[PDB]
Amino acid sequence: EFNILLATDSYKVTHYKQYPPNTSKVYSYFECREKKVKYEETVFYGLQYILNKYLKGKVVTKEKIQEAKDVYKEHFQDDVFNEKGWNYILEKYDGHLPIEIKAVPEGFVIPRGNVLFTVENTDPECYWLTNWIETILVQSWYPITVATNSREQKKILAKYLLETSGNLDGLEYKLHDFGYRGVSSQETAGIGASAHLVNFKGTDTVAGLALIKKYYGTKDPVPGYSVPAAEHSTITAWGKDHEKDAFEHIVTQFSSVPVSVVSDSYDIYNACEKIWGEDLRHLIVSRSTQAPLIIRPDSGNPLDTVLKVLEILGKKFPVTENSKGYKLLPPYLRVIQGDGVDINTLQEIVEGMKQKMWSIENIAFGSGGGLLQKLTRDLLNCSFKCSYVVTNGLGINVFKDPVADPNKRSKKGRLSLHRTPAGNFVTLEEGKGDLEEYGQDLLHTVFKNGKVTKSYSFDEIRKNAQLNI
Amino acid sequence: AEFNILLATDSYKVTHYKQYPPNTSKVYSYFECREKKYEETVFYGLQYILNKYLKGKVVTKEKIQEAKDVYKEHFQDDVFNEKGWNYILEKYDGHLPIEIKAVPEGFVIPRGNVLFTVENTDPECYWLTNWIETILVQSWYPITVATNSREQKKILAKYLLETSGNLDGLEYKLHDFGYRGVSSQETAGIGASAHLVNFKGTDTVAGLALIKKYYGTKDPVPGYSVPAAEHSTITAWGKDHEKDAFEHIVTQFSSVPVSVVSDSYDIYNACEKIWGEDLRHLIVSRSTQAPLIIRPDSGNPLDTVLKVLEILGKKFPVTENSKGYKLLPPYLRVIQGDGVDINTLQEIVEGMKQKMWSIENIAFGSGGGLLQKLTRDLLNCSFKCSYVVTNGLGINVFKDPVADPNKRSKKGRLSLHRTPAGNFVTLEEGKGDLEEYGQDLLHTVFKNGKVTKSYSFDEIRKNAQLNI
Ligand SMILES: O=C(Nc1ccc(CN2C(=O)c3ccccc3C2=O)cc1)N1CC(c2cccnc2)C1
Ligand SMILES: O=C(Nc1ccc(CN2C(=O)c3ccccc3C2=O)cc1)N1CC(c2cccnc2)C1
Repeated sequence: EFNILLATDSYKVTHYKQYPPNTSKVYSYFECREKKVKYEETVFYGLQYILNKYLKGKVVTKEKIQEAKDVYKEHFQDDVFNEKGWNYILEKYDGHLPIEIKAVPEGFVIPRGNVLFTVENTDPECYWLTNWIETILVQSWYPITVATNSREQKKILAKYLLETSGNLDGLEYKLHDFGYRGVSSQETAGIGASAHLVNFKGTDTVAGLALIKKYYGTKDPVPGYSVPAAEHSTITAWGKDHEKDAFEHIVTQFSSVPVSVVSDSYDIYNACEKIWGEDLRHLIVSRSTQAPLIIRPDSGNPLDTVLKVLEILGKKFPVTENSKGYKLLPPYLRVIQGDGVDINTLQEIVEGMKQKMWSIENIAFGSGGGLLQKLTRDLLNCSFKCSYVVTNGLGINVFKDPVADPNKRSKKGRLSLHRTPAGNFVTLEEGKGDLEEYGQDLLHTVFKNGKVTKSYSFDEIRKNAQLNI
Repeated sequence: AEFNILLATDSYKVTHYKQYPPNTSKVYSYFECREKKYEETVFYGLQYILNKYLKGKVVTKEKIQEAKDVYKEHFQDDVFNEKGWNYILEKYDGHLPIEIKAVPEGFVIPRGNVLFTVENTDPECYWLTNWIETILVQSWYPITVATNSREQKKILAKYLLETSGNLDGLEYKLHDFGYRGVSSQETAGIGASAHLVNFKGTDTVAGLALIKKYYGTKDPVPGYSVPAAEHSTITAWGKDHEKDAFEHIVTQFSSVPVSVVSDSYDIYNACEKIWGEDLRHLIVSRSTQAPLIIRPDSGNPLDTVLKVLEILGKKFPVTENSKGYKLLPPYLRVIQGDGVDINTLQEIVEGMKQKMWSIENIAFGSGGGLLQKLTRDLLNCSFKCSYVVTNGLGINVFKDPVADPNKRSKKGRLSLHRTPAGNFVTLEEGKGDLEEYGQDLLHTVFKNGKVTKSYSFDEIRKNAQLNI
């Protein structure tokens, strides 16, 4: 059972005693601060999950106040917990948070250094609450960063797909999520997988399917799809001497559907030349355009291994030249590179495939740790700061401006996001957005006093995150 | 809501029951942190997985139907082992017929060593062993956080010993600041608890409830914190009232330690004029157990610490300890909470020693470097099948990639032993049965939906202790 009173940074428990006396409003905002992947624009995704899972409804109970008071007395070796403040929310509001959250629509692709969401207390007694929930809200850095980095990889794949083949067919099935085991927790898996599924349709991280269904919803049967595939265990269990029988049984069991057969168990080059290219060739050439064999190398240099595999297949199977002049394997034969794949190495493989005249139609990518784990809050400088305060009737525009780091400077006053006359975005500071020079604020109220006031379907998120191309 | 184990694996594993050789009755697999710094790994976090996701009735009629409906759409085919999960529900009342043996939690084991093993206790459930690989491999995260945190405790102990002569207050030298910098609420709890195996200082409150619930301590809480300011509690006063904010906060926390972030506008100015002159009288009057902890939070981490220490040393009396290292007065300390990871901490303790500053003067706060900037590939944490039983024959199975010899896995039934010299060794091919030296260090922790052996967090802390 989750308790919002124990889901903050410990020092925030002490902050109610630190603000200027008679503070009635603490108003804060979140941005991906500005500074070969630059990440100049970000997909805004994941807040709806946090609003629903942690912030809406009766989140304050007498049992939760008692739990927090007893924990923090031991944790601080001092009584410094705001029992009165939390009891006030319980009595006046039936444990519903007197907070208002305004955000940019989910799936929206916004350039760096723009307000993405704002937080403020609706009750003067709860000026301290705005920054209590900073910690839980700042964790939206993760779904944002996964969705942005995955979108950046989609631009790479889309460039090389159109370059080498003239179409963008099956782009949505070119980057497969292999990350379930490589993430820090079961919860991160669902969050991360769901963020990737904003840009792609292929996933092995089953957790992401239920998260979308519960917090976003879709008109579609499933948010994501997978194909039957082998692991080293289902190959090696047959014995070193029976790597052929493993391959033979697997391709026969899944003959009406595409099947990924890991082929590096002992010798990848030997598996492609002797097993697939000769001994089981009659089981390959017969396969459907809707049911191809997907060969999977899983070791060695990703670009080197990819090229050696493809040419072996070029000798043993008929390779056709396409409209652009790029080599194309038969429709029943494809490849998956599911090892050492991140945004950088993905770029190096597709560039190499282009340089050796191979079409990107021939391959798909499998990314785990690089896709959902090897990402930090600093990649996009995801940050939550106080920009405005009301103390004893006087509103003041506040910000930090550290001398040794001007990139750490934050925005001032009440903020708003606007569509510019040239179809771009601008963040207005100091409440200038009230004048509506560039029309209405693009932030909408998504949360107000314990209630989710605006929700997005995963379908409109997907439409919003589409590549301009 | 509610967790469903049938929905808690990599999609392809749903298809493996149809891939294993005909008449397979046992699939035996193991976990290790493969070799080729991190020479020794802290085993921690498996008990959390066992209790939370694997023990008891983890299979229900509703959960089978939930999985079946999903996979039908997910795969565009009815490839799901409904009959196999139904068997577990009927025969074992939804309890997992599995046996997990693991090295005790807190143990410090070198790389390329069996940490835990999994095998099915029913021949109809040969497929179950690797179904749960995905859930078990996630133990990489508490192992890596506990290991990387212990490595930092090693650096801190060495440098604190060379500059002060003692290891006093070591457990409070690396404070967890990672709550906001992690991927989820669950990761925060797991990660914070893993740092707490080595230290006692945390701001990631989620770690306490995990330890209380899954491990337990003699002490009321495993982790402690101090009141501290943030940029918003400073800046809310206005740019011209930084002295007023400071005065207020140090007066409110007059008799307890207090961390005050001082780089809102100008760190050096805040040190030299505000703390150094104007509010100096409010600092020199403080108790040794209630000091002012100055927090810089931007600029080059080493250059900023050295310049801060230089300014404080010109405004407050600095002494030379028994080691001949510069010591600040007991009512004044520093916390470097920005840009701290294993590499930068090392550079900062190095830089201070070279500028004759004692490490008694500083503590570190680490967020993303401590709990987020870590991957499964750091310690090469992997789950591999080493042994199978097919048509009554038991055979040793392994992977040996032609282009990567590091990726070669162990063969057959494994066991972890200690030589009389003290070093660990993994017996392959069932050689453990020859009881060549002592007992197997792997003890049954899980068997048939039941958690068979448990460790307290105090036990884990003892097993995890530094050599010195
Ligand atoms: O390779 C896979 N899956 C797999 C491979 C390729 C594709 C992409 N794709 C299609 O959808 C498709 C449809 C029709 C024709 C061609 C194709 C195609 O090429 C999808 C999944 N694995 C799951 C497994 C894994 C999971 C976790 C960790 N480590 C390993 C290894
Ligand atoms: O600085 C802190 N805490 C803090 C400061 C110093 C210490 C170390 N320490 C002691 O325990 C102690 C006891 C007695 C005397 C001296 C000391 C001392 O020096 C621990 C925590 N912050 C919490 C906050 C933050 C920022 C970002 C993210 N998450 C949280 C900023």
